[PDB]
Amino acid sequence: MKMRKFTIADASLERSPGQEADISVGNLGPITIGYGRYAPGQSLTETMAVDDVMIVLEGRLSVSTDGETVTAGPGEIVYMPKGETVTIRSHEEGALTAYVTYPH
Amino acid sequence: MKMRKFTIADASLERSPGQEADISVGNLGPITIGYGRYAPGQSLTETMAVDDVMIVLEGRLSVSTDGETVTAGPGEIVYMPKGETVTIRSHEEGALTAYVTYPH
Repeated sequence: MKMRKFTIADASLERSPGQEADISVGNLGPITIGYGRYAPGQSLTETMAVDDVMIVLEGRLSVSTDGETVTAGPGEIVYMPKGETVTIRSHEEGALTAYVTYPH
Repeated sequence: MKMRKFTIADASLERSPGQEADISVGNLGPITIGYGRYAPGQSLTETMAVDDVMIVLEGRLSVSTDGETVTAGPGEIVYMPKGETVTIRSHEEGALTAYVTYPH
């Protein structure tokens, strides 16, 4: 309804130490905006609950599904569709991301 | 349906010299992914045809609607809803963006 600005500070990531955070900052549905943070050398595998358009801001991720792996560095986007099982691996400098999720 | 990666190179921006490009790189609807490029010191005003979630990658934009202005630098997101009239102003180093649009 109204213009809105978001920044990574809205994710208060210092409150959630650990190997990985993905925290929503807005619901625009719901179409949700968030930011993520991956510690160096972290791998996890998840079946996507929702369609996710992720952009790497800093560092680097590899994303794998089926028989196919891509790597995403700063400015690069990976679309991860609902129901696909993906492995996300952060590299030696970790990663920061932004993302948008949406429903069917 | 399948995982996909996009990068700013997919927008072939060298083909579109000028003061501003916003070029789609994928349709995921349609939910569309794109990248933008603004020359230094460029202002334009548009009524949004679609809801647009924009992230600044490099440089800086100011975005104004109604009585309110925000500025977005690298990593910062501006949501611009359908039907709102927005003025986008790029600063002295121009700007690069990524964005996602979607319909009602």
